[PDB]
Amino acid sequence: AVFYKEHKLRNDGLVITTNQGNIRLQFKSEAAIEVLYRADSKQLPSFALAQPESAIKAQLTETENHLQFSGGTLTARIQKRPFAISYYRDSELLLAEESGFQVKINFRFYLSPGEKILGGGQRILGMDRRGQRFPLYNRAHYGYSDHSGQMYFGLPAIMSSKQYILVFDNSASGAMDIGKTESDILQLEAKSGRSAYILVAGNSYPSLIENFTQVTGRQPLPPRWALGSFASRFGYRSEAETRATVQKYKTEDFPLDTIVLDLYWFGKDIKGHMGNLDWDKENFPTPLDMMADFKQQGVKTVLITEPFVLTSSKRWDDAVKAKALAKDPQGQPKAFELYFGNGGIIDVFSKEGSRWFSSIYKDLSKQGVAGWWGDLGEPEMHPEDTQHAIGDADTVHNAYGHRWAEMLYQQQLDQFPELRPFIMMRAGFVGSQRYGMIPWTGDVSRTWGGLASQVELALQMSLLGFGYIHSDLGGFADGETLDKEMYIRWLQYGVFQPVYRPHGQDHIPSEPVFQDEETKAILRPLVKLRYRMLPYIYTAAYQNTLTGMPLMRPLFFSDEKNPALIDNKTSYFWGDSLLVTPITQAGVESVSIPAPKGVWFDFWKDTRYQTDGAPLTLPTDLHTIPVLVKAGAFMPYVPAVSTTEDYRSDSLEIHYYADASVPLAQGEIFEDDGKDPNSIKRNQFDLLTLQATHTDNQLHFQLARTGKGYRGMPERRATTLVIHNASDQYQHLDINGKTIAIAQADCASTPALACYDQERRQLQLVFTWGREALNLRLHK
Ligand SMILES: O=S1(=O)N[C@@H]2[C@H](O)[C@@H](O)[C@H](O)[C@@H](CO)[C@@H]2O1
Ligand SMILES: O=C([O-])C(=O)[O-]
Repeated sequence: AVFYKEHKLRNDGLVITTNQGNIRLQFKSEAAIEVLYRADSKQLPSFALAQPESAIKAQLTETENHLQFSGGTLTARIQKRPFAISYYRDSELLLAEESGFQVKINFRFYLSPGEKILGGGQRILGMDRRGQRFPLYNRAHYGYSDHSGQMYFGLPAIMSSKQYILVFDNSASGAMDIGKTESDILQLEAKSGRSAYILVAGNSYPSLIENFTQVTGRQPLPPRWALGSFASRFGYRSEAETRATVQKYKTEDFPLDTIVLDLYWFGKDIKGHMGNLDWDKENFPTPLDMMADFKQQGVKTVLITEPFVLTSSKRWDDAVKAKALAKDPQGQPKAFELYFGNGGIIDVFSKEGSRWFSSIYKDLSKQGVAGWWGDLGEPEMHPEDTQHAIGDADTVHNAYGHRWAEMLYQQQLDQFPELRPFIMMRAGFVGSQRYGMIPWTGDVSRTWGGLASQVELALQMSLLGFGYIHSDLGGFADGETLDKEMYIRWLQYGVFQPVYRPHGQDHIPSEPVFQDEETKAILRPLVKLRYRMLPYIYTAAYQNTLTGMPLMRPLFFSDEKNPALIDNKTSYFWGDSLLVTPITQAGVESVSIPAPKGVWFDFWKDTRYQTDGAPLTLPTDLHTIPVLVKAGAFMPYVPAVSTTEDYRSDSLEIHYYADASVPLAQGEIFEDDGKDPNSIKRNQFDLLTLQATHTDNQLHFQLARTGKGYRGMPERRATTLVIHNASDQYQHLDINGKTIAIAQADCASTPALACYDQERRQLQLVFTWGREALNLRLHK
């Protein structure tokens, strides 16, 4: 039984008093509101908000039974008696409190009938998590396959078919009930922590995600090398083995940007060395020479690190002396049993912990380490009586990884202000993307079910802020012999998801260079394709940094008024133009692709398909996976390089997918030096735009470049433009008003500037794209 008593306005923030206490309402933007219950009392700070202490001017109007607090898009309607807040985008009801807040911490809201609810971060439950209840407690799920209620990286957040996102801004051991217990109730619980939620509205899924990333954090553009080929396993045992792997990528002609060193870099055994955080010199005798030798070949070194310092490690005594470890209530260092041994957890919430850990990262980065892998940040084992500077284990648990990322991100920016940190981690919180967190889906089984779950996991994490969510390609856990077909399908899918990092337990090779001739002959041209496609992928990365638009988009983005599409987890968009359907079972001979209505081309074969709603049936082969290109797409390629350190766009090849059904189409290619963290803010980039205008008698391309450029930017790019499904009735090309004849023979066999291949329905234009505007006009 709860009721309104009065309200003030203080710094654009509404402070409401009920019978039970104070509620602080602050607009973080015009479409996002923070609702802090128990506002009177000392709580943990926000973790989800990029700017916790922000509140923009809202308007307040007062009636007899209700207040109205509006930002411009988002309206909080406060019913006085009984006390209940609901949320409106204009006059459309998004979300209404039931009993709202109670006591342990509890929040209760109504679900509308037919409302579909994405969220919870990593679960394998189905895209619509409505009818599910699960804990908010980051925890390992070793060897998962086709089902999980609880994994490495949960998020206390949901996305509704009503186009809101709700964040439970609380770090503690908790739970989410998505109308499981009570078919029309959503309930958020925690054992402790902050009594706060955040509602975000949008007019569309893309503007919802832009609004969400606006207030929770935009991922800084990663270094372009994060889009490259990683050599990884658990684990290279020696410097000799690591050098032999880099050498194997060279001799097998696979692209390689980065080699990842697992826990053998700091000890000879899995158990008992964790916390050493320094080279095992018996097995890595000349690590500085090793990293420098790799850097000469354009190869970066990434080292694993973990929160745990074992009592058996060389750094136990020094960590205890520095007060770097979390304490028991008696005030000693807390020691407990991990799989790896007996040890403590570095307290990243403490000054002493942060400074001690930071110092070690700084020392190893100076030796040549380019990037960082932070594993076990759930934290994997976190006994409930462990004490951090700001709270107990159960209170801070789901933010440990978040703060570890912040600490490491701030540290890397202070050491290398002109470089973009690479931080790969297993667990974080809402907003962790603002610290450049790159998550992976942990210890997936080497099974088809493990592969078949990855699109679901990726989309659930992408939708709520994590564009660079990826899997251990080929699978991680157990198996005794390679499942070749599964491995091949997994590394094909890998080309079309965020981070190309095969990784697995080393009794079976994870790296493609160690596979049989057939496997290499399939994957080598696809790993080259990934590099040739860097202008496509890096542009999707740029859009992610700008608007939070994830690199992987769900099928349901294609039709926002068809909620039945929300359940789809077998087909997704890789950037704007590619609809990818991974093969996630053995011997699949054909697939049914629920392609949105319109025109689509086979990415591999150029075949044109039209549909008015009916799915498309494509045959499958071992050498590819089904990929359709949207009519009106501009697909940009550069020549393949071994390493992004050698990346050049001196030579562009752009494939435009023409169809009269798309009278207007736009593309963009974002180019910068691939390394400057300030390139976007300081406009030190080359943004290429392409516009196609397709009428009955003409096809007109407008090309332009904006931005201030960057050092090494080519003034003039040799451009081959390949027009797919081109009309056979084009006679004449104008380039900037100068008329050129279109050749109709020997296109592949002359230095033709415009040539039509009648057999392939491809019109090839070869020209110079310099700094000035270029118009290409084809006419019948
Ligand atoms: O519990 S594990 O076996 N799984 C953890 C990570 O998830 C793996 O990626 C990594 O290779 C392992 C070795 O450092 C870690 O130990
Ligand atoms: O697309 C066209 O305009 C054609 O086919 O001639």
